[PDB]
Amino acid sequence: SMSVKKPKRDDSKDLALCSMILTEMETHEDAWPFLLPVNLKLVPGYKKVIKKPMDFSTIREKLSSGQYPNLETFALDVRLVFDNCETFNEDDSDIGRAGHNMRKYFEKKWTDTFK
Repeated sequence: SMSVKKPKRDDSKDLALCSMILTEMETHEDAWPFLLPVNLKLVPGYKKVIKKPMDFSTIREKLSSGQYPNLETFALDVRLVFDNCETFNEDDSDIGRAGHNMRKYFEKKWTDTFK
């Protein structure tokens, strides 16, 4: 509360460490459904159904330009990418399985780097 603060967690490396995680996600062999924004002209149904599209290139640009206020807003966009994928793709599809694999990969890196 006013003039009463918990001890200061060092966040000075968070930007660099989120960048490194994002690099590892970008280079995973199952990243291909997620590298670029879904083409809303060529994929029927996407625009209406997926209210907040997100992809790794968009996260990379947001990260590089100071549009994440803290590491939690960064994790929320990564998770959005996989939540969108599960909303639109059957579990038993190449893209559906890709999304589950990447979400697992992310969550481990996130826990190991920050928890």
